[PDB]
Amino acid sequence: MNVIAILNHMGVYFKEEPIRELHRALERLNFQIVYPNDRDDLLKLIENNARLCGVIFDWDKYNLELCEEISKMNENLPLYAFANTYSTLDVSLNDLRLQISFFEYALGAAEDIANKIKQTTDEYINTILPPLTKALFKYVREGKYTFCTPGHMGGTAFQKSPVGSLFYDFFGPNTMKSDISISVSELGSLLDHSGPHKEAEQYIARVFNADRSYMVTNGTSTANKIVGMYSAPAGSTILIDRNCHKSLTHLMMMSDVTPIYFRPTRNAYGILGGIPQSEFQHATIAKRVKETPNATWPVHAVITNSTYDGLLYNTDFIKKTLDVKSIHFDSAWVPYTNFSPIYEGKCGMSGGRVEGKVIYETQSTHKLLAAFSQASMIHVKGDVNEETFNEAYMMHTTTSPHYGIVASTETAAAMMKGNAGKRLINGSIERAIKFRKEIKRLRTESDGWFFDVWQPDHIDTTECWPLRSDSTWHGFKNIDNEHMYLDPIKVTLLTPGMEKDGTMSDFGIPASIVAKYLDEHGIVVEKTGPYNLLFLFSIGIDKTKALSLLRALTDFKRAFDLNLRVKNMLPSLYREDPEFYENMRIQELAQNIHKLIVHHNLPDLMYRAFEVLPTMVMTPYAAFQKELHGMTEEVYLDEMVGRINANMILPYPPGVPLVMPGEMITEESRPVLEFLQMLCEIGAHYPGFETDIHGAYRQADGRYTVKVLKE
Amino acid sequence: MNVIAILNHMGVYFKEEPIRELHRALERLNFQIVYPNDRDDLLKLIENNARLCGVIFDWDKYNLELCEEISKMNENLPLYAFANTYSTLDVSLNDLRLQISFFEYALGAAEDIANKIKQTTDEYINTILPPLTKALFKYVREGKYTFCTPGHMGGTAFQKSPVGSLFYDFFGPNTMKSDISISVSELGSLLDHSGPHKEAEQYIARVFNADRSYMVTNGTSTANKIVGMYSAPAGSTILIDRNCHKSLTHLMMMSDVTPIYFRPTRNAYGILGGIPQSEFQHATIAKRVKETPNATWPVHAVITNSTYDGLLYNTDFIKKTLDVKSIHFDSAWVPYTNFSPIYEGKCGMSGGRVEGKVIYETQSTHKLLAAFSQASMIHVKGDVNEETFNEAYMMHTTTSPHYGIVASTETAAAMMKGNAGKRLINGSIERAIKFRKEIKRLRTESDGWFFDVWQPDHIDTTECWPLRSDSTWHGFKNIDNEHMYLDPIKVTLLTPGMEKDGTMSDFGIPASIVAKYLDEHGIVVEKTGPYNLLFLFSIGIDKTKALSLLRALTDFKRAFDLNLRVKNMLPSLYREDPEFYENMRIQELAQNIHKLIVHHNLPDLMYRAFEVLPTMVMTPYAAFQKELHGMTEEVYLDEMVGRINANMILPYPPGVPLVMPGEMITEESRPVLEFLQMLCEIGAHYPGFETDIHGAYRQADGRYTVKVLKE
Amino acid sequence: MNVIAILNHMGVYFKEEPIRELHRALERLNFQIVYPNDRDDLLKLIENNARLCGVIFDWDKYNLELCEEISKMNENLPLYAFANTYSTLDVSLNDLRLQISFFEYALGAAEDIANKIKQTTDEYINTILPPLTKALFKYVREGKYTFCTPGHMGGTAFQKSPVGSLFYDFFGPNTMKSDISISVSELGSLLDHSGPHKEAEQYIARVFNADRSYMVTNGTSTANKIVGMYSAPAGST
Repeated sequence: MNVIAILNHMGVYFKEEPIRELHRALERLNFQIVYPNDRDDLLKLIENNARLCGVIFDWDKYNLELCEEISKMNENLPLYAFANTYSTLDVSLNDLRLQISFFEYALGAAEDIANKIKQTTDEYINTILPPLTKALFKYVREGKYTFCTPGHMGGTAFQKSPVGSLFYDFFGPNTMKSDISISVSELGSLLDHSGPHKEAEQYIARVFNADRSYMVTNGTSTANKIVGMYSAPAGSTILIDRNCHKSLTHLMMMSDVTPIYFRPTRNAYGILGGIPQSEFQHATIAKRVKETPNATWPVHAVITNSTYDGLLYNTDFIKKTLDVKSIHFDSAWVPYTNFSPIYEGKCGMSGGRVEGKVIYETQSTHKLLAAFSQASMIHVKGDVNEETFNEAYMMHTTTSPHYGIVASTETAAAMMKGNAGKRLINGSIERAIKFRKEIKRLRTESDGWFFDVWQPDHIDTTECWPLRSDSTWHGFKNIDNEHMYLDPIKVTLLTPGMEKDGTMSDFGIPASIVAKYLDEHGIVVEKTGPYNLLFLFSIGIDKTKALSLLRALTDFKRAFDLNLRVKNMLPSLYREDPEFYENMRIQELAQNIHKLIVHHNLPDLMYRAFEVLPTMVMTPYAAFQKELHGMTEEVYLDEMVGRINANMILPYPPGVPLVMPGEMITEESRPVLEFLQMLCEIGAHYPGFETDIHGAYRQADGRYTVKVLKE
Repeated sequence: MNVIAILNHMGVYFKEEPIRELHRALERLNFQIVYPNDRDDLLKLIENNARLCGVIFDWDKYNLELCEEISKMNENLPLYAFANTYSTLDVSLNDLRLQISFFEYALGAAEDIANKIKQTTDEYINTILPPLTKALFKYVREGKYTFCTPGHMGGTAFQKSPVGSLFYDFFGPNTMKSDISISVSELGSLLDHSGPHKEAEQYIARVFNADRSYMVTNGTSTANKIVGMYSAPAGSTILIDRNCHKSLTHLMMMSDVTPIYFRPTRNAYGILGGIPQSEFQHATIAKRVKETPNATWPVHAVITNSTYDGLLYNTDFIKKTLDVKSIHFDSAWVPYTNFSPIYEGKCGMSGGRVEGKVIYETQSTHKLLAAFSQASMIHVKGDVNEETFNEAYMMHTTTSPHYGIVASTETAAAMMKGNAGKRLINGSIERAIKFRKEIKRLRTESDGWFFDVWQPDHIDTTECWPLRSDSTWHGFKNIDNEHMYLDPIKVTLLTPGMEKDGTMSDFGIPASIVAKYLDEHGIVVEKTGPYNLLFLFSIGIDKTKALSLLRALTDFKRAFDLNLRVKNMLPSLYREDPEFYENMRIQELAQNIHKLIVHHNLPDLMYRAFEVLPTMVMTPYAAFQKELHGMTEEVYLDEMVGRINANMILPYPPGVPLVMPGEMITEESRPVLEFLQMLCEIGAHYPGFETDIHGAYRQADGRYTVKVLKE
Repeated sequence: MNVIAILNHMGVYFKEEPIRELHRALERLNFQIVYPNDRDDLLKLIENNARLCGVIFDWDKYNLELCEEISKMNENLPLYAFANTYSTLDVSLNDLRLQISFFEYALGAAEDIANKIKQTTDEYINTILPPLTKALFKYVREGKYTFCTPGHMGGTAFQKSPVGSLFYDFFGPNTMKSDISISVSELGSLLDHSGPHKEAEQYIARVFNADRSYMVTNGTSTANKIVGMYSAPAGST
């Protein structure tokens, strides 16, 4: 961060020569001096370059033109105004947050002004840095502790080895030297919540609208288990979303609780909707407590907000309606919801404290914000026992946390702080809406088929678009109004092949082929279902990546319509089986896979498998205890009716869990078995399109086995 | 790694001019050329510099002088021999592992030889790099995936923010770009054990003498919980060392198991010995199963090897003796024991497979090897259910692991691979023994008091020195022979103040004062007990740090004997309380703290508190369930007799747990209470020397509270 | 104070090329490197040059020859010893008060060792400076107070006049910027005996074998009258 912008050409030597001397003096202090041509050039320099740390300008020529715009962009950016005899302060500048230094046009003053600009740049850096990251950077620059832990000791032990020296030269001195422990006492402790760490946590809470914040260094997987072992004692009952992550069923397998499942809705595409409002009502939960054995009233409720395809709930309704004293939102896919007013009422920390309830949010800061991997946050809005929650926190946090991960968590909090965070999140939202409108325009203007967006028919406003019952774009039957909202940055593209009423088309391109093409062109699709692709427009997706995605989609359309060979169009799919894809062309492959999907009637079977539940014979805890005792055996997948499942079965598509551990398939849930058998049959035909069921094992003869409990 | 050594001055132009041309051509390829004067200069260049990647020499002048020595140092180092007409290969070179290229003395051949040296250097780098780290480096240099997770996407989202740009500029491009996920499919998956990751695990096993190896990214805490949740089902019984890390008592709090405790021994210094051999016998364990309620035969045994002060067990005796089908060694402090023959029979992976038993080792690779923090290893020698162990592995591993931590774990395995690892560990051992002998020599040659080493009277051999009953240096009463061994690199220095029979001296310096002085001089002491300091001589401690430690100890001796003021000698202790330490001198402070220790009779109380156990009223699992139900209250520390403890109480000194959750102090274990009260009384006098009992809370009036379960 | 003395010629490249790289790095950090020929040359360099702030030498070749003599000359002088594998500390070094840092003979370590030498030179300067002079120098380098007596305000009013600019260019910037008052609160007050001033007086007492010491800025002429008016009331003899 050493770029100073100098904005003028005066025409008088007594102003211009001091600026040249200042330019030379700032270059001796290792500053890069840039020279914008006018006001708009400077505004684009600031908007495009985050390492600009100062603007030098003539005050009387530019104050009324510059100060309001610069305050709207960067309110901590140091301004170096060069003043005149009759310079004054306008009343328009009183409400502006501005960092202004005043200087004079004098010969020989360049070294003093350069030192003042260097000092002010250091002040700016220390202003925008959060406390723990500031302390860590200071220690790496300054501290000289020895005889510590880690045993590499700033990376010196790496340098005594050749391969260790390659490792050191790859990562650099600052990465090794930031690998420290609590031997460095001026950074405090993560487990003690002391020193800058304590400041860090308070800082994060003030950024994220939370009463309390905890930094987790093993991901939202670990954060969910911390919250769930605090909030669910043994023998209790939890209301849990069936659209749950692997970590929540790991929590149920680890802790002796009785699960009662929220039932999500879905459409013909396999996109999961939300939990119906009737499921949050007291009578439904009381009846479900009565019908399952060994259940008391639920003490803890876990809801995934948003859904994986980007559907936000009305969390105000859940807070006023759901009569559970502990409500936990798995908010790993929406860690940005504090930083836009379009998300108000739709996140878990929105609003204020709910009386008689504690609200938890767990967020993957590394997922859709800028943090190192395994960085996560627990946000608490409500009253917890601080010592019991600290004990639950320490039973899952290591005693030697990675300080880079902690520093990245808090640096993401500092990136989202205030107007800069609002600008970043709004830029993401506007890029996502621009991409959605570009897809619709290219759908109108192209000839033949094109991709669609899963969105309302009019997206002409910047908001979370509500899912209304009178519209049929979402495909959900009898949805509640003022219930679900579409997140603008979770763009779901739809490939041809299904009609709006859930009926298959004659022409169709399965989305796996489009995903394969995009992976040939270096584009990773987050989620692929049979006719849809998910694209997350986070703060890492700039305009060039959106343009690249749009260009690759048009390239897929032209290459499909030209009917290229699979060998030249999908070379890695060709390398999957060269003697299979030697003479096949892309339209033949698309027609064949689409008619396999239509023949086996995949969307109806996928609907009916997930609209019924297997019977919970025992809890996941008891099933995992039986598995720990070795009482498991593999049976063939056709033979799993009436058998208690030991592992969780999660098919692809739709990617959400289908059978819990301890659950059994009966005649009332035979569509579960039929959908599994259909996936195993439909994946056998074409190489590169194999069956993907986590929890089922392909055998040598092509049959599939599940693992059940011995009887 | 671009340093080529050129070793000669010939005296003939037809040899010397091609070498000058080669020097110029290698400098155009960004190689640093060094010029050793003779053979020993080159040997010291290789021993001191790990980035040397090639030696250019005349073959006939230097083969018999160089090849054996270079093969004993670096078996992969590329040798560039320039050959003559009658050059030949001696029979001495047949058994040597050498990487030799042969070249000719010709004009104008410099570019071709420089390209061959560049190619051979790249081959050397790819030879010594392990597979996953190689794949990660290749992806960072080459890959161009977009629309991925993490959301910073190689650090681009960092660069859009000013504070994020400061973060990016601190860590660098390679650290951000190594933060990837399973979207990058050519590195495989950690949870699937696929791709290079699988190769990684196999690689690690071959380095660490294990049948199976698992990389853990949340530390040995998480590794212990993985192993203990696999090996201890609910309602089972575990034999567990009372000298346990708090991750193991977190495991007992999280799992419904019944603990039976191994009882360690200790001496007057508070150093813990090992578990006696009689404790591993079948009759003792059968009687202990009978005397505690709800216990079957133990299914799992956890033993901390080595102890925290560095005492290794005879693990062969434990493997042949302890009749438990699952034995787990908490080996976080000895991850280097495969790489020296002095550790054979003393680590958990030593020897071969034990029939009917599975041996686990959990190692903190970041602690005493060169890895990033939270890197840990599970080593399995025996038969496990791979699917059940994989399930228990995924219940504690995040779905988005940090790839830098995984790469550092395997890079530490590659650093320890073969003769390079043997040389690093032997260098550590020899530096530690050199330091021990230096302390003894300076003790002999100084006038007045000096520091001692806790070691045998003769350390004249490089081995793990056995603790024998006829010697009295260790202070353990009635120790078993061929049972315990002193680790040479865990140096325990002893300050004056206690006699060898456990009786206090008249003159005494408490080790807290010496630790404070060393922390003033930038030296961190790993463990401090009342008259002893622990220093770990790992691979990160080189000769300059050992010299600095020795010089700081002699400086403490002279500054103590000169009787300097606390204000000038311990400035941070002065800043703890300036009006208290204004006129106090260091000998007065040492005399006062030593006579407080002698008055309260701290070593005898600390012995008697830990030679008795509180009665286990309930398991730690049940105590934590009671705490999760809110059934806890704070009572004063004098009132905790007959009350069931909710938290673990861990005092300092000795730093090992004193009271478990669920345990109760009775009249038979009143010395536990007396030692706690003595610590709370003795810490009230001098600022900077306060009471440190984790699990007890200092109140406003100076009294201490514990948290017990309500009755 | 930026003169580092390097004392050797070893004849082995692995010890000598790191020293050349260190010499280049220290010259990048604005240090003047001098090269004494032997031990006596180094002793005369130390005795004749007060701006020498560090000695770089090989430990095994020179510890017994250098440490006692350098301790008898300058007890705070930073010594930069480069250790070998079998380097050790002699018992004759125990009573010596020495500032020794230990370094290794490695290629590419020059920038880090140069940064350590720069930090150690800063520590040495902070050690030998007294507290109020340290605070005054820190304020002149760092402080940015405004609207404060004296009216020239660090020499600001001087540069607005031609003869004032002659005065400023004669005495220099640090002479003006040190002309401050009690509006700078982190320097303390002379009349209140507060802050570094109090430390200063205590410091002077320790140096001058006095129970109490006072600083007079108007000479012994004024000091005599302070003492006499305290000690002689009216009508006394």
